[PDB]
Amino acid sequence: ATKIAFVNFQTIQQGSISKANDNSFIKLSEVSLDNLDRLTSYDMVFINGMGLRIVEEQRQQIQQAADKGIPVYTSMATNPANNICNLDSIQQNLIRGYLSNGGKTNYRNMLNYIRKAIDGKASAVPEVEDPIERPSDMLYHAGISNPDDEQEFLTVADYEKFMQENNLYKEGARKIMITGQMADATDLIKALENAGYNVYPVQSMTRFMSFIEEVQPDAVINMAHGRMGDKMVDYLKARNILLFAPLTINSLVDEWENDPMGMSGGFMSQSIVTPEIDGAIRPFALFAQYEDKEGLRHSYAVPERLKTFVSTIDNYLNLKTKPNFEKKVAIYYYKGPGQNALTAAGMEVVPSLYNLLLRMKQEGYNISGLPANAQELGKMIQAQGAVFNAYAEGAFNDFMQNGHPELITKEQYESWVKESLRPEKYQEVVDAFGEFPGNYMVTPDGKLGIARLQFGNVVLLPQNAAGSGDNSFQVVHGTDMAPPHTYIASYLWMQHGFKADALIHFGTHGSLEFTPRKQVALCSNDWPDRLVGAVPHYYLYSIGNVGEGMMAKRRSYATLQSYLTPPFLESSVRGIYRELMEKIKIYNNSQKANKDQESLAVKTLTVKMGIHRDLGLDSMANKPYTEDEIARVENFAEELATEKITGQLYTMGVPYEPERITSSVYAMATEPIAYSLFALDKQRGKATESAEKHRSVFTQQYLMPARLLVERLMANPSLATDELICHTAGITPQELAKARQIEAERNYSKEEVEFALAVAEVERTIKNVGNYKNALLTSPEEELSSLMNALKGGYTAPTPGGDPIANPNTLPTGRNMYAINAEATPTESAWEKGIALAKQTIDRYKQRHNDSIPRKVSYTLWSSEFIETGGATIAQVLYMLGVEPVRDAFGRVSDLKLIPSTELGRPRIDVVVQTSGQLRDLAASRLFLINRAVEMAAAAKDDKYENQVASSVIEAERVLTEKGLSPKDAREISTFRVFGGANGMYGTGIQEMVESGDRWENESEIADTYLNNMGAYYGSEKNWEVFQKFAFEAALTRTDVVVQPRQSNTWGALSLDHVYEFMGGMNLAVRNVTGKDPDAYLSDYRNRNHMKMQELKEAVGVESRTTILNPTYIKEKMKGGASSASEFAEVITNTYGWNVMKPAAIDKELWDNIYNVYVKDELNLGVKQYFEQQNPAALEEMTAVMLESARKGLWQASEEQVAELSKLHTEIVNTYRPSCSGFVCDNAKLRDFIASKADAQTATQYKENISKIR
Ligand code: HEM
Ligand code: NA
Ligand code: NA
Repeated sequence: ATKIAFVNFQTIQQGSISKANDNSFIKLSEVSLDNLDRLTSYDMVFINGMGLRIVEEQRQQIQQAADKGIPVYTSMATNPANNICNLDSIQQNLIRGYLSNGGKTNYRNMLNYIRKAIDGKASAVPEVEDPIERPSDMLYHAGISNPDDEQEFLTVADYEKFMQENNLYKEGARKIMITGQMADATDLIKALENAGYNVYPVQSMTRFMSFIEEVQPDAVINMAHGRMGDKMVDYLKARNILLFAPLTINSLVDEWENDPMGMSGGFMSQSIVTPEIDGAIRPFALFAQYEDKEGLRHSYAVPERLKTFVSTIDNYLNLKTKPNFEKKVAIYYYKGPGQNALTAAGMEVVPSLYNLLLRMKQEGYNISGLPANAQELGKMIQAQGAVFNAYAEGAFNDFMQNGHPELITKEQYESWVKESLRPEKYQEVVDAFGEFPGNYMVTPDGKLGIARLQFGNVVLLPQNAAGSGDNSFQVVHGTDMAPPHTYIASYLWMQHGFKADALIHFGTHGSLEFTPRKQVALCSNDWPDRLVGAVPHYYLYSIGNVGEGMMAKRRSYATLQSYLTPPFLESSVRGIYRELMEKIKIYNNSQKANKDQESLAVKTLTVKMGIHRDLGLDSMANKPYTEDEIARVENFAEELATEKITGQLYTMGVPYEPERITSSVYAMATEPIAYSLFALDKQRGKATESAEKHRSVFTQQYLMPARLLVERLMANPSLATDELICHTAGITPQELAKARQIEAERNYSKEEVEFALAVAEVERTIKNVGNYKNALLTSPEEELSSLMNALKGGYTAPTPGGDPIANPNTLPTGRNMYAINAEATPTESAWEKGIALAKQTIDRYKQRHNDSIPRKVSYTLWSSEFIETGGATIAQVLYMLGVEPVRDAFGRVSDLKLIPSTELGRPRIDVVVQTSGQLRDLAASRLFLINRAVEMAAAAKDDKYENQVASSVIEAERVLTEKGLSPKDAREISTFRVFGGANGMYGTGIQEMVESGDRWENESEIADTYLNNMGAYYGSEKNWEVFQKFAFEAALTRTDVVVQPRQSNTWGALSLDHVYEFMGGMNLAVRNVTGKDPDAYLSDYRNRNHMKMQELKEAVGVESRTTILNPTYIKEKMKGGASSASEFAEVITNTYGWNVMKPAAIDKELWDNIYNVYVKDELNLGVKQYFEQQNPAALEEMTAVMLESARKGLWQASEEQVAELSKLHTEIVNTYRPSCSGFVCDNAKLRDFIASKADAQTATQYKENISKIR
């Protein structure tokens, strides 16, 4: 008897081989990847190398069987290190021939050949035959009489003659081409022909462009495995057609619907990530598997998914033929509660909406009733398009009688639900909110109201709340959140009542793509899939937020359209700190032995301006600063003078001012030139030590000279010649030639590679200075033209992501963004930068703690910084432990190696990681490497230095045993190190609790909530999303440092609300567990040629002195509208949040400065009149936040300051009516505090105004 073993084989192919077997002396068996030690009892071994993932030990077991004398063959290995074979050349060709071609005839001949040739014991076996060869490029179709038989054709003419004989050809019909081999598409082909199309099935792996050009189809459907190429992208742009890409699941239907992930690892990259670079859309799950009577798997298309897919194809193709005068479009925007303004990331929303409607009217769309100008449009939206909170009963009862909403009856709602949703999922809505219509905006008759504003065939709707205002801040484990009736009825009315032809989301970003449950490859139980339906979907997104835009593409099936960012300018604060710089200049040039009188002069001004608080220095009477302390002051002041700030917000269809065009190009080009020249001088061995220690010297030698060069090239772009490049860099012409040659090979010693990269940065920047100015002027026009083309069924070209300063390749805008492949991270470049940043973290800690190293470091991982840096934050985590990645021949990281203790030169340091929901979708396999590396380092024995990773495991186990856990459980849980949100939610849920000031008393209540909401475990696939009590707490012991990444030039620590939600929350939780406040650092990725670590309190001082206390910044913002005024209230709210999380980072003098500017008008700018005419609701929020800090004790304000704030607050409310946000209309204790500080007559009038809305 002959025994043959199969390893890591696919279920479908393995079953086919076993069926084709007919000899009674051939036995087939399967061996798992953990049973490789049984291979010595077999006569032949087959190994599937397609996507195999093994370790060195597993590889060694296979290698030993080959040297024993066991025949081994590996099929289609992707990693060359796994290619193991010990057969003759003739035998390899024969086995490959049978296997590659396939078919049941080839399979059975293969089994007989093994027993005859390889085994040797001929005995009883029939005659074998040569493998049968199949065409590699052809068109195929199923047999008309016998569908089991398949027809093959070699030319397009042969196929077209076949169709006419069988009456499959329709005159004048549209053509669709199908490519790919991942699944059986017999049902898809037949369903499309019943719809009235001509279908051309093509199976050609290499030369598919020859077939496409002869047919000239109207659409292409690809079952993608990999990327098609750049030749395909050029054809699509020239022909202006679409490309689709459905998905395939290799399991049963029931198994797929119970999996919380869907896809991961290499298979996700081949199916989703890589096709996006070509510009594919609609990653719709269509194919699955089923078992037959005998027990064999087969591939088919799910009948319910097939109906929705064919309907989607019709809708996209009908956009091209339907006249513009009959199309219907729906647009969604995001608005604040009450009387707050419309918001989007760096955009003026209301003027942008008006410009879009004017463009559509010219194109021929049916738009009527449009107001005169954008000011009139804003008033109509407030009157007929507002949203309200749950507690403002008096507010939305008045809207029902003055806003004329859309009324939905019970019969309409139930017919829509029975057609779109599943009975079990709709039952969850009833359990949480009750029967239709609910309680929010309900007429006495029993109907539901929808707020909308319609102009002919175009309707505008606001987006409601996706959750419930239960005011329960702790998440319950095991239950998902369902949207309320109002949220559901809005999207179902669009599909069935309004019958829209297209759907648009206006700005960054909504909340539809963050609803439960599955990550990718959604099913019929997922809300984002059901609420969109079969309607074409378009989404306007900003280029500075690439990380979060991937959720919209992969979960809501959206096509992204990119728009610009606000312009940049200089801070212009150099004149304020000019006197301080002169004192430092004299001190540096003093050659006297005793430089104390000069040192005391510098100290006097530093204390007067309050700078000593930002740098953590002393304010002693007669103690002069040392040499090192003065150097720190000089660098802090020079950083303020060279800071870049954003100006007026961006309006669609309007370019920048001529002055702002000039300054934006200055920001995009000065820095790359200056730092590239600095690197070249350092390598050649020049006197660069002085400039590297002082930033004032660097400005005079590398920054100012580079600014003049940019000025010349802007006026005369024709001077960008090879003579200017060689002379600017100080290199001879022949050296420039070899520099371009190294770039060509990679698209040599380590020194040469570094030299080549610096030269390429200088050359690339100089030759594109003229293009930068032209791209900014023409971008606003291309954004409107690209959107009009999309609404006619055209093609949108792909693009990468990132703000123009970080990545100049993102211009012009109006394109579709994509991401990177996560299986190759951390990259070679990212590994070098991560090592350098990890050494700065240790050095900075030792300076402040007397040469001591930390015991544990904590990290936060975000999606946007992962894509743009290539995984630089993961490199820092691995280097702390002392583990390095291992790469294969194709640059993919799948294994780890331990760094020897002597080479490390220091003790190992333990880590703990928290993640966001967006990151877990992009790179889930990288999280498995991090937790595997922790267990590798904790088992490392015989180290020259101390192993602090092993000490943390012992301490964590002791805590768990004290809490009352089993000895077996305590040992297992003591190694959990990766955590995230509970129930798979995308955030922490802590902003709602912090900003509800009257519902908590101590900070220990907030800490308990944070530990509950972020205590889920995501460190392995087997225990994915498992909650264990006390697991998060035991992992935070002995923590010393908290690290937060930062990569964008558009937001800072005080301007983004997520920063204090994650970084602040971790800081608060550690303080309550260890009893000691840790250090907080920032990883600065903004300058790609110069990365550094910065202290949190120093970064706050820089931002406040340049944005909210800077007269230049304020006057730029006072030229905008309602959206610009809303940013002032957002910064004040984040300052309140930071004071709760980390009290030591916010000084009392910071609150006083804000008071002098916005309550007293110290700078004489007239800020109060600006708010009264643009957005009175933003001024109410600012005064209420400041009064809440005084009540809680966070700010030690005086009686005069409190009286003035209370007087201003009640005056705005009585004149312009309450806005009713959380602070103004839902804080009972704050209401009483304000009333007692004002006049008795004013108090009564103030109280009655609030009661009219509640
Ligand atoms: C009948 C033909 C093929 C089938 C059924 C197939 C199927 C698969 C599957 C199932 C995986 C993932 C394995 C796993 O996740 O365990 C994979 C990975 C992969 N395949 Fe294919 N494939 C085929 C042909 C090809 C070809 C011709 C190429 C040429 C380059 C290719 C390139 C890749 C790559 C790059 C990966 C990623 C592996 C990794 O990242 O570790 N495949 N393939
Ligand atoms: Na957000
Ligand atoms: Na907030």
